[PDB]
Amino acid sequence: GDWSFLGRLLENAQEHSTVIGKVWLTVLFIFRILVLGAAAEEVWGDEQSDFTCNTQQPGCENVCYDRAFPISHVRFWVLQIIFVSTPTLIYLGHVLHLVRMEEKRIAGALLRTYVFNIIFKTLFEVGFIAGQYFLYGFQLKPLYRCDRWPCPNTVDCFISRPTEKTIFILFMLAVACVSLLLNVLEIYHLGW
Amino acid sequence: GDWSFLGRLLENAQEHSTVIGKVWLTVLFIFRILVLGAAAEEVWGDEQSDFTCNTQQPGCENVCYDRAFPISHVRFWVLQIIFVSTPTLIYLGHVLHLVRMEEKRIAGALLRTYVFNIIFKTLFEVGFIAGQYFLYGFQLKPLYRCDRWPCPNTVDCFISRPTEKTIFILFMLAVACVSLLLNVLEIYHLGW
Amino acid sequence: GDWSFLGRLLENAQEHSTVIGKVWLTVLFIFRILVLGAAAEEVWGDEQSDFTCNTQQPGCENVCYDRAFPISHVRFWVLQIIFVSTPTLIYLGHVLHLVRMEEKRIAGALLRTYVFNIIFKTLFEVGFIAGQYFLYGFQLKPLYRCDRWPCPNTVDCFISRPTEKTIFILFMLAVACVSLLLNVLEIYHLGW
Amino acid sequence: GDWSFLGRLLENAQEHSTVIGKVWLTVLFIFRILVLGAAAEEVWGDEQSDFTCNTQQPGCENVCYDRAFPISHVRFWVLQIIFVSTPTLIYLGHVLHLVRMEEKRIAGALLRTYVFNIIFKTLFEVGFIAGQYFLYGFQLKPLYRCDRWPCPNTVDCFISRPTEKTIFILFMLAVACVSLLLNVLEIYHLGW
Amino acid sequence: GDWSFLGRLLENAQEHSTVIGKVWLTVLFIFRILVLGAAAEEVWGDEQSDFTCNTQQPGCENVCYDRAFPISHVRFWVLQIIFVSTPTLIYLGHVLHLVRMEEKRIAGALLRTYVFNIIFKTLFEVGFIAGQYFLYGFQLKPLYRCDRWPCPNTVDCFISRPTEKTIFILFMLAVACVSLLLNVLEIYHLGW
Amino acid sequence: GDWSFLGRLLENAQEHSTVIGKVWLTVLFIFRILVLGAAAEEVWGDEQSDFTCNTQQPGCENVCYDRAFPISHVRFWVLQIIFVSTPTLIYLGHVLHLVRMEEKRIAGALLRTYVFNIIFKTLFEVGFIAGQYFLYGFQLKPLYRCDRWPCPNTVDCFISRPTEKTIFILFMLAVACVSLLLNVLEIYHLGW
Repeated sequence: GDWSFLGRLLENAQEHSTVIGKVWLTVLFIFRILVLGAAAEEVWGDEQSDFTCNTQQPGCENVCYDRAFPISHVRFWVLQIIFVSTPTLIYLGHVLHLVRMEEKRIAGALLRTYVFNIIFKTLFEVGFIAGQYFLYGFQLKPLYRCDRWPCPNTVDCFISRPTEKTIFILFMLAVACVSLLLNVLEIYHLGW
Repeated sequence: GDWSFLGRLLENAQEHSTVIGKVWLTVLFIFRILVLGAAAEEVWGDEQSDFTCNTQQPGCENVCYDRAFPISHVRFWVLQIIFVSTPTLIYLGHVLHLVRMEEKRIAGALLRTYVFNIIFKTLFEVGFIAGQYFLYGFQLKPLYRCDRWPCPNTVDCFISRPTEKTIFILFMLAVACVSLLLNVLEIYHLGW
Repeated sequence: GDWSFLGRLLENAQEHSTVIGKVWLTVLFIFRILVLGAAAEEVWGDEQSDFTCNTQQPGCENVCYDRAFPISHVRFWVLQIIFVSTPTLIYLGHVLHLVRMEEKRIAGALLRTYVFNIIFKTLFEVGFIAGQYFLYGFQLKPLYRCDRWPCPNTVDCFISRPTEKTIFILFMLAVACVSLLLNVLEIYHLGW
Repeated sequence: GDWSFLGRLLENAQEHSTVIGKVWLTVLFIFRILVLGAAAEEVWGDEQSDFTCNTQQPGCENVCYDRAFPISHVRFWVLQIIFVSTPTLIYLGHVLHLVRMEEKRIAGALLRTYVFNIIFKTLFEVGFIAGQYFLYGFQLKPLYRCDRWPCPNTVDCFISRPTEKTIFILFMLAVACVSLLLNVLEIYHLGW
Repeated sequence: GDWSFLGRLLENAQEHSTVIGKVWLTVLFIFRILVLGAAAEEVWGDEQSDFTCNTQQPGCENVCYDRAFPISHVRFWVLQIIFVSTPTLIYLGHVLHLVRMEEKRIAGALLRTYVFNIIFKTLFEVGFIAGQYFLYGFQLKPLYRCDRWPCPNTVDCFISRPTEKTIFILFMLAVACVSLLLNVLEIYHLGW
Repeated sequence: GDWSFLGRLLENAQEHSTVIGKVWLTVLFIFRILVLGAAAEEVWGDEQSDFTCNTQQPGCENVCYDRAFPISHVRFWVLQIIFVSTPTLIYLGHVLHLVRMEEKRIAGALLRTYVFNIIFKTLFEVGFIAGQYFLYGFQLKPLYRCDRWPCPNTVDCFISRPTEKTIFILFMLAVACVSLLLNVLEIYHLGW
């Protein structure tokens, strides 16, 4: 996917943000967007094509893949990025609104807005972490037993590249925990 | 697809627009164009290839896929984006026309033009929502029973990635409702 | 395909053109080039691969696809865009020629050149419309009966995505009619 | 392929060139490079994959495709573009050499260099035309009879998309003839 | 993958860095990023598709490929690049922090930060080298014998393009050793 | 692959280089990088997929392709480009080092550095030529007889697009000879 438009706005936010905010944006670009574009999209490229089920039943592989992977991980992480970035866009918009107001004519209202930004980022991060955990856990096993109609009885289905996907799942989990740490540290730094 | 040309014009409109207009444009880029380019096009990439029908009849899969999906959702959303953006282009063109006139030599005629922009955006949005609803509803079921010639009697056909497509259908529906809310809020803000 | 080079020249023409010329260029970019790059190329991506004929004869599918689609629609529209844009390039070149002449040292010769531009645009548009109509009409039916050697007797061949292709055929036809209307309106505006 | 680097140099040549030279460069970009990138590469995309021969012999399709198409047309046209553009690069380099000389410190030596540019362009154009003609003529027939080892006796092989390829072959031939006409006209204009 | 964002930051670091730092960045771009984008990604493109195992057992190829290649080499090198580049980002951020401080109002704290940068680069490099070595060694043999369930007894599996992958493995190993040498030389140059 | 980063540095070298150096860089971009990106990568795109061997033995095609093509030609040429360009990067770095030194505060040390650049370019060119020659010669024959285990006895394997690959092999050989000639001419020009 093409992230150029998002990147320009985020950089604008970087100018009007704290040092730890700059660190968070750098982590976002280098360790989430770049890793997706360069590494992870390829890992999940053949998710359905190489998914194989031991049966002669038409349509069992499709329904079993759908049940095994209701949403693909990469799409989940795309949404995650977009939602953790949106609050920064809100804050940047408020900043530019006040700057344009001054033209017409961090403290105060902007400070409350920055705090709300931090809070929403933290909450969306925790939410996507918990969601991923409940959907899959943090380990994709090679065997998926499926009993979804039209499949007769239970069929064995085999996931492609399970170990590599587990590695990247844990990598992205770690990145999200790091970003949570950065947000908490930013709250501490501003408050005290 | 490449949206660079559309993006430059929309940003130009953003400079000569209200704060809520800037919010609407941001939603358009981040939550429609970026989601399509990064997430949804991949979901619908294997729509026909992985579409499977339980038959030995040549040409049944093609006709059944065509009847099940007269237009693909992603193409529908492309059209939707283009049409909800066109009124902004009209307003921006009127603005630049008046600015070039001044060079030669929001209120008044520009205000009526802005209102017409809002109205057309709202109407096109509602229209595409209702169209999607009547074509598919908001849930793609895995099984599609097809009785279209050359298919003999009724055949079972299985859609690929139905759950993920349902998720994104509802995501885009929500985004469109949000944009409707923004347009209504803009009318309220300007009027009162 | 990459249209960046064409786009820069057309924008240059936009600066030295009438308001309706700017509208025509906007329609060209948004409703022809962008629709092709984002929507239509995908629709026609699997034209030959998913084309299926009910036979065991080697080479029948190739010859039957070739007879059914002598040129693909997308290529036709590419040519159409290029040819309707060329007159604008002629006019822009004449403009820059006269401007460079002035440096060395709309009315008059430039006006006749602009009229010729309009006329050639209209004629090429009508020509491509009539050509598309005689090749295919405006409806692609799912069944194509083919009797071309090596095919034995007549064979049934099934087109992929016929409904979506019909939808886009009619969309592009409508866009071309709109552009004809714009050209006629421009002639009226300049003349009177 | 990516032609950005070539394009910048050619535009530089356009600044230091005659009006007819600007026309020739415009034709080169719009009617050769753009047509290849947007239309023709897709037509020849499935040249070997959809090439089919009526046999059960391993390796007959490969050798027969190789004999039928020693070089692909698109590659021929790439080479053609590069070679007809190289003389312009020579002339531009001579121009910049003399300009840098002046900094240190069309007529004369530059005029002879421009004439040599025109001559080499014309000769390379004629050469590529004649080469294409002797390789294929200007019509690709659907049936290719092949008797190359390992093929047993003569086998029937069927080319993919023959009519569309013939159409584009003739289109590019016409463009090259137009460019020859432009070069001859430029010689006439400069001489008299 | 798209490395544009990383590249801009690294170039910024290049301005505020030693000559040997500039050499290291040049090696990073030319001999790691460019080689991946232009050469290696293609070599590993068909890693799983062309992976073949001599069996009729469903799912044996998937599990055997996963065990043979827990992570793909290209992804390993992507991570390696990102991690060896991160310390440079830290140092550049500290530099810009101090420059913005001066605006508000190599030696000292910046020198210690530069040393820490060098140390982390060296350690991450050694770590990725040792990791690659323990995973695969420096030679990919064509035959991989696999006894992972569901595979019955031990099955023979054949890797695609083993010699070319060995060549590139050794190329990247050499590049990493060169970069280690550069870091050690930089420590020597700064210290003495 | 993406060569933008390499291109910017090489152009920088072009500013601080001789006329023949500018010719060499132009040849590098137009007749090596552009030909690869636009023509050759497509020719070698289906190298392994269309490689066919006359056998029923699992894994024979993989090992036979690996032995026939230890490295692919395109990758060889990528490496060749990178290595013949590296000396120019060295010289440019030395130039910028001295210019930054002057800021702090072709002849002499820069002249020796330029000569070393020329020498390394010539040696790397000769080395890659001889390497290609010993690996393949300058002709790829269609038939490759292979006796590598697991293949039973000797098997016949058929290369895809052998004639076109021979054509491009000879084209690139000619380009490299031309570049050698340019380097020798540059040595002569500087010396005398």
